[PDB]
Amino acid sequence: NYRIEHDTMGEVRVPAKALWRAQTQRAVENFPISGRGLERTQIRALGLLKGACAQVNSDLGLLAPEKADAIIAAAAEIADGQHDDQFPIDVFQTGSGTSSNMNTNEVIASIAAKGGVTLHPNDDVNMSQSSNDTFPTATHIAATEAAVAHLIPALQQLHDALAAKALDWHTVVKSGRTHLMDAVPVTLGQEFSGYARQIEAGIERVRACLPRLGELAIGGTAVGTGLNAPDDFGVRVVAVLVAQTGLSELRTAANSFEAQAARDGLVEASGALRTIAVSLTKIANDIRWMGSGPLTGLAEIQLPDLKVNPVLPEAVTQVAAQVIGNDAAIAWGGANGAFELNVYIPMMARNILESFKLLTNVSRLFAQRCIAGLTANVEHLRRLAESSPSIVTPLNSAIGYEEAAAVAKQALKERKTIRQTVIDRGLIGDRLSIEDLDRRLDVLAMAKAE
Amino acid sequence: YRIEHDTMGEVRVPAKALWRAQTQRAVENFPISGRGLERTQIRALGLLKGACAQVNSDLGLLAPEKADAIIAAAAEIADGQHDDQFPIDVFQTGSGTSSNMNTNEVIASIAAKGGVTLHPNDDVNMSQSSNDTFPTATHIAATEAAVAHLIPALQQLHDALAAKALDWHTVVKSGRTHLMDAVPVTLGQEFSGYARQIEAGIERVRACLPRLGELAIGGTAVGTGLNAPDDFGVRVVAVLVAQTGLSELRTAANSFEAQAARDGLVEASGALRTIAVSLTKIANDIRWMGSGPLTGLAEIQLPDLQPGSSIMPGKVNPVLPEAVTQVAAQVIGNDAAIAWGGANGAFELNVYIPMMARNILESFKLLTNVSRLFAQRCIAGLTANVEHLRRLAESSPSIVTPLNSAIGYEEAAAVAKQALKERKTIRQTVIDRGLIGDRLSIEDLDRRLDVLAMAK
Amino acid sequence: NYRIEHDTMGEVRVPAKALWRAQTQRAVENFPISGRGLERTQIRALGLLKGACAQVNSDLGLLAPEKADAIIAAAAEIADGQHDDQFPIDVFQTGSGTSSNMNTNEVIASIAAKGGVTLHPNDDVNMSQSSNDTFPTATHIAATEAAVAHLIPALQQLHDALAAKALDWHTVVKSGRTHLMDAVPVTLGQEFSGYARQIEAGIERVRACLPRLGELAIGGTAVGTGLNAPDDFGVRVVAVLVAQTGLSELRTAANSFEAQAARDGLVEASGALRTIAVSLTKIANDIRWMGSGPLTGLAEIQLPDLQVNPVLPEAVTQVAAQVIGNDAAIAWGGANGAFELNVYIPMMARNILESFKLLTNVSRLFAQRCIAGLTANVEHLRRLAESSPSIVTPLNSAIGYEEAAAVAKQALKERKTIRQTVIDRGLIGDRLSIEDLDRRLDVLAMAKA
Amino acid sequence: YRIEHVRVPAKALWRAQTQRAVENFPISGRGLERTQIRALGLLKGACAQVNSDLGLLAPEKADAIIAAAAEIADGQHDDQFPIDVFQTGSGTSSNMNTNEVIASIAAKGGVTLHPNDDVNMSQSSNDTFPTATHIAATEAAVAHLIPALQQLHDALAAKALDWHTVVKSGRTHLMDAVPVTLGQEFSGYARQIEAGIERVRACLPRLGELAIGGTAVGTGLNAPDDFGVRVVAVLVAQTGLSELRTAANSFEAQAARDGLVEASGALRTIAVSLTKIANDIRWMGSGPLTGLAEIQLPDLQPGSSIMPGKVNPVLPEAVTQVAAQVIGNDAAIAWGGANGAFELNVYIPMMARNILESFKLLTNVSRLFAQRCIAGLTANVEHLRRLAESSPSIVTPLNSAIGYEEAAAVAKQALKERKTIRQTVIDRGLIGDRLSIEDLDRRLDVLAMAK
Repeated sequence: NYRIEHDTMGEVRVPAKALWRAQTQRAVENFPISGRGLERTQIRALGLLKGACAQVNSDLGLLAPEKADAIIAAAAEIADGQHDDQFPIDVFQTGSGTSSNMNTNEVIASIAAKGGVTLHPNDDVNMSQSSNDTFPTATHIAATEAAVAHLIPALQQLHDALAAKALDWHTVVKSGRTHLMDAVPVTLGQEFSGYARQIEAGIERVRACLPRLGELAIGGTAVGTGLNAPDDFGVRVVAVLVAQTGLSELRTAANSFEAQAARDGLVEASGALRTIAVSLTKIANDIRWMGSGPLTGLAEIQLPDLKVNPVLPEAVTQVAAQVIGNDAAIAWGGANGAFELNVYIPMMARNILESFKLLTNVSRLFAQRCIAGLTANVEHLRRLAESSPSIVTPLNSAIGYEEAAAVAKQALKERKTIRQTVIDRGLIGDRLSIEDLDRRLDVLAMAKAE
Repeated sequence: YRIEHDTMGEVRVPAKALWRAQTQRAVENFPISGRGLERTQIRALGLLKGACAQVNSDLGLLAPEKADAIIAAAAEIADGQHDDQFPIDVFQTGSGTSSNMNTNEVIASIAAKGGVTLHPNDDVNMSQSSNDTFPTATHIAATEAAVAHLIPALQQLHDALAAKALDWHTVVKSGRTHLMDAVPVTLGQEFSGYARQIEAGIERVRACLPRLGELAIGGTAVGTGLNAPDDFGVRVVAVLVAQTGLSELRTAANSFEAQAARDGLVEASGALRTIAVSLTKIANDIRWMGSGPLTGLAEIQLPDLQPGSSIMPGKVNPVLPEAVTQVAAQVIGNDAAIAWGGANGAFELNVYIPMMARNILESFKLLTNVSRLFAQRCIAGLTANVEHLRRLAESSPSIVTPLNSAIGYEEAAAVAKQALKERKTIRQTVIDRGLIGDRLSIEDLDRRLDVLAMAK
Repeated sequence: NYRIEHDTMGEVRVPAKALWRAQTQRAVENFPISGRGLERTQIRALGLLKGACAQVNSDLGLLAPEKADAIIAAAAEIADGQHDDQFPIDVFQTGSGTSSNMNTNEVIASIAAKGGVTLHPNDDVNMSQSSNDTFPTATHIAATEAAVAHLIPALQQLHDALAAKALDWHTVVKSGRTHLMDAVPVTLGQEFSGYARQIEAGIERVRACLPRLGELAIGGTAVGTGLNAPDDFGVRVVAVLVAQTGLSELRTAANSFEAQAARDGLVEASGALRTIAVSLTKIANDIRWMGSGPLTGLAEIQLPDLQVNPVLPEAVTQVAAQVIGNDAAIAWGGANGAFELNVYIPMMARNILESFKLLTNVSRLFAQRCIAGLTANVEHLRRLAESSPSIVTPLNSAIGYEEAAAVAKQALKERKTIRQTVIDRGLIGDRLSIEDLDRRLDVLAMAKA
Repeated sequence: YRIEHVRVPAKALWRAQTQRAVENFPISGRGLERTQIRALGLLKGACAQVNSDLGLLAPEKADAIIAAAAEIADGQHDDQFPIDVFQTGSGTSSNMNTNEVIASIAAKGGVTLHPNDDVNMSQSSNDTFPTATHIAATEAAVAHLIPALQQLHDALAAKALDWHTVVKSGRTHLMDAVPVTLGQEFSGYARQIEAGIERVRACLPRLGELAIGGTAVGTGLNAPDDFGVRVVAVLVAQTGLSELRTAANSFEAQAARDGLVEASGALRTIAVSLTKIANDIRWMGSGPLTGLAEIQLPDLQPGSSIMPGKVNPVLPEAVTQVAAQVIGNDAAIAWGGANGAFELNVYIPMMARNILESFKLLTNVSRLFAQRCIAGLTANVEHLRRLAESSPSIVTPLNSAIGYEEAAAVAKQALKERKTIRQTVIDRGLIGDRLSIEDLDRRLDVLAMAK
């Protein structure tokens, strides 16, 4: 079953029950590429932004109250997720997001028609707007919400789990490893204090990009000049959005031309996500190597079972690879704007929103189902600390580097302890007493735990 | 929702679900992306399980009634009848063990409906490991995507560009180097260049097939083939080749390399990334040639596909070139993810397979679909502004050089300067300056300024 | 021809005139890979750091004044660039930079020997140090100096050149272009205000990474515990470095383990550089397209002649490609640390310092030799503004989008102006007077400058 | 010191146009590499030869160019190319640099040459610079990289053979797995390198395509119609590089650099394989006492300035750092490759720098890795076999004799008492009528399990 709809290019056959109209149906036929459309968070931001625009147009007396009420009601239904099946357009559509903007306009007009209100998708639902300012605004609203309300709390949860282990394992001495080779002692707590700082630095990196990620193009209309919008449209809409979302990070753009010609805020934010992926790869790799074996590996810690494969470190490192790939796609799209508009917005939006979701979800899972339940093999870790030939290092000031190197070489060759080799080489005397040797070779004291 | 009793405890599974306890545990363990295996991956897993059951039956290791049940169930999966029965996230255990168990459980639940009891591990996973099966299904899917879908889509795009190269063989225009006016070319010569880039793309995909088609099946847990028949891999591949017609599928040259690394996926992604680079150039040139109507280059007219703007009435945009360049960006990004996963294998197993499979199979799908749309909805309907193109070519200071031997460097530069000033052709400027005479006839001038001859 | 030197692995033949010793010579033979060694800025930071360590060891009474004076004098000579030919080790060496650290120790010992002072490269010149804290410290000193003293001033120069054009061309009306297609009017000044903001945002992005790029590992020694160093070594050395360089951005690391196990500060900083490269690509591309033709292109502006091919926009876009490549190498190395040490430091250092240098140098050249001298084709730009059928857009509130679309389509088909098509379609009346039509279709007023 | 033409250094063989490019592009401070300069010399000599053959260039002028160009190709004037890599995107500046240096060399021999009219006869920079880039890249692949990879392959294959029976436990997900041999693992690494050589050989049909003869836009205007085929014939005869050919399509050959992007993909895959091989080797060599200690790498230098006697896996570290650089260079190459416009891709100097560096780094590090690391590796045979014989993963073949429950009990006790599975079976008194000592040694034969 089908019905006839029309646009300025002509008549289009639209499925009888569909709430979208002619322009969405053209886009369905023009872009069957990935088979995936906008995400729930994108549809929510478009619905929120359409409702805020109707409210401001109503406040400025440009749109009749009956029409504004119809738009606001329909836009609220869309934002709440009651019509996600009415957004069938592929991500890989026209680069401005024109087709998804018209999808929102057409669906609102159809919802309002059911309520007995006639709205023109362009003249009423899109009053004072363009896709050029609306689609990147909805993208930056979704990205800012993902960063502030989801990713930062997830990272804070992971930071707190790592910090709890840094405290619990403060004196769990082990051998440090540099270049994968036996080094001087460290504590498992000190290593986890390093992982915790990497995550805290990640939170700082996300926060540092919010002044530009939260910049919205709304009000710039077609090219940034604000033509066909009231001069204070942007400031008024952003105030409505801040009041409704509670996201004080949302702001009008510093420059209305930069806000539409470029998507540099998304490139910057993806760089912060890419850095988080890089830190997470190091943390997850160290954790699966510490849990490796038991017989053929390091067997330093035991990971919670979900013979235990390190499944959450594998999920983490796979997510990090995806974030790195997504980051390359975002920068490629970001560089290729032309004149008044960057036309890679739907692709850049897919990738940045995906990177926020993956990092948010895998960070919470890693914290709760892997980090929280880790157990240390305390006796084995102490034995490893004591067996490194590099424990000879604190003797450098007493016997010199060259003699200390001869001690380590001989201890390994003769299968003797460093302490015994120092004694055997006749190094005990005025420069090093037996009591000093024993103080210097104490592995926990050698870790200099705070 | 029905309740299933496992070795650890109790677990609730949706009533209409054909998966069982192990899949439901993986659903609860990995809520990361909310996206599971794609249709092509599910099909390849179904194909592989059917071929394994066939070989276990042939070798007398599996009872014929059990083998027939697996084959019938696996054919339903390969036919795309159960794409809603694979709920596990892409971001799972790196070997793809969870998706391998999902396939075994779904097959057992399908066979149970037919009144045959199957053990997911002992029967459906007989002679197999996930470490050899999941990368095998990935390489089957990738080989099928290359041979049966991408190469024909690129061939369609090549033929559309080559048709324009022929139709516009004599459509002379000015060349552009560094974006500046250059000596004449034809639009057909430019489109012959684009057709060659796509032909080279097909050659690049064909070049990776000897290694993309290598399958790990039979190598079991670490590549040694322990707990599998010694000829399990050769027999399974022979069945797969006979059923699918994919002659590129083969047992791996080295069973350890085939599980420790996924270098064939990295190589194939390189070919897709080069195609994305070529398509970026072709699409960018096309949208620039179609720019306007009055403030751009206006060399060609693209077919109108939809209204261009919600605010600027009557505007129409190059939407298919934009979809092509956005797909290319995605392929470049997917390619970086694939290489990252490929480098980070350890010892006997590379544990980035589900992420690498997602990315390479998506790149194949996006390129296939956008190349066909680009050919059909854009290239096929392009029209050239022939008179405009020839007039610019005939007005170019770049074509004064053949006058030098008749009127001199200084007068040819004066002709070039006046033509630009009066917006006239070089030919009319020569006539206006009264240069036609004994030294230069009108016939000699038209030979010297023959722009189509200059394009060769 | 050669002399014998030794280390804990044995005797090594070293060129007779070379100031380096056994361990540098082993590294010369182990790593002939790229044929390129440390840059002048890296050798300067290593020399500065070695001198600061000797000063603090002397202040704490751990190193005799004669030996400390000899190290400080030799380290100053190295920092000033008097011995760069004595640093022959490849960039692609052991991942901690052990070989370049021993190169600095050995060269200082040889310089001091000429002055009659015997120094042991490990026991004296490397007292309280490790390559694990020294090489990333020297890298982060060089990177912070590159950002603060070179890149930010270069970007400010480019910002000021772009801003000057935004002001000079404030009312130079032209047609906006979206999707490469005719759009509504803009001014050339407005577009350049956009480019200027991209560069200002780039400066903000660099400044935002300085709290972590300026973090130094110095004092953490082998693994971050500070073993074999005084407990306040790092704080004391950083104070000396801040006093000598004037770089208040240099600080002790928040966590000594993170500072050696990872190089996330360099990954973060490279992300800022990559974003600058992305902005520069857009600016340079718009500028070469505006100068394209003349006959076959847009012919909006004239670029200054230097070799007119847009040679500086080509240099800019090539540098941006290199920064994007370098950024991928840096992130790859950054992710692959293990346990107490990330062993990709010499590769990450090469790439980040190169990205800072290329962006600094190409930004100054682009500002001075391209942007400053641009000239606008004012009459042609006005004609372009007036010819876009999208100038029908301000009539949407009077005649509606659908009728405005019919106007644009008819004006293009009949080769008529939008004004004439509105008149011809009989749209003048109560909803639109001729005086309103003329106010709405004025292209400069339409740009809302 | 300085000479005027603009001031040019006295000992410089370049002239005014090169000096202007020096002043115009102070960006990186690095110019053309030796291989690029050589390819430009080869190309200019071959062009002069063909112009002479076709009677377009006087023999005295042609002989002067050929002699000068051979000096450049022989690497006698690598200090005469001062122009930055980051120059005009066509490489016009470096093309003029070559023409001016040739004219200054010929002037010393008493022959006057016009850099443009004689040395650049029948040419454009738009066809010559990418031609010299593809010659250099083809030579780097065929004459240097493939032989270096073959050396590395042969070193890994020698270890695959020497350690054919060195049984050890496999590792999957970093966890204990069924037995393998160190020779089987090294056979996998050798295959990765052999597949790397196949990948490089697969890109040669397109890497070797040359634009020469296409002139400014690919039409061949102002060149003889057979200029390209004649120049390539001379280049192939002189160099022996049979992979060099005229391009399939003259427009694609100048509008795009897709052959460089394809070749960089092959180098990036080699970097990915080398990362896996080098990481496994440094992990197998980890220790001496807190790591895996499966193998011993040859000592190449003292490991630490502070930890005495420590020795590190420096060659694997150089290999993984080169791989990171190749990945980065590959992203820069693809970026440049996509951004051509109409008749010319203007990212050639940047793409050439990156691809030629990737070839050089991979060549040099593969030879060092083979010679200074792989060749001298030693296996800890007894340690490897003891761990394999103590693995719970080898109890599965006991199931048919003693049952799943008793085999798991054997596995649990072996781990508890740090004994082999064999000794644990004997200690639990499982040897009898059901299971003889001969049957037990057949069931627990770890080398047979590795097949």
